[PDB]
Amino acid sequence: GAVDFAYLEGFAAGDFAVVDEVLALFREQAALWAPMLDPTHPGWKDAVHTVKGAARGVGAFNLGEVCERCEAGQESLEGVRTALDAALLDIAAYAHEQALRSLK
Repeated sequence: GAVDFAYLEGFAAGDFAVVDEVLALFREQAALWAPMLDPTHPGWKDAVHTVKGAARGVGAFNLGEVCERCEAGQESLEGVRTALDAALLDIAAYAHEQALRSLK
């Protein structure tokens, strides 16, 4: 589990409309900033900072840590990218599960 969905559900006070909103916002931020996670893109540092906060906002605590370590020179941008992949994997799957639940 990359994402602590209990954290996000608490942020939402258990309301799935708010969970759905926040997940969609995170995916939007990821789409904006992830292309900058490349040492040859001058956005990279701002991207790591922004991802770090978005991550901690939604319960992707491991991603947040990886970003903090990258800022400390202890992790690569590749490590941030693969942590971001795991958080997106989780988030997309949670959204899918909600849809499946509504169906069955």
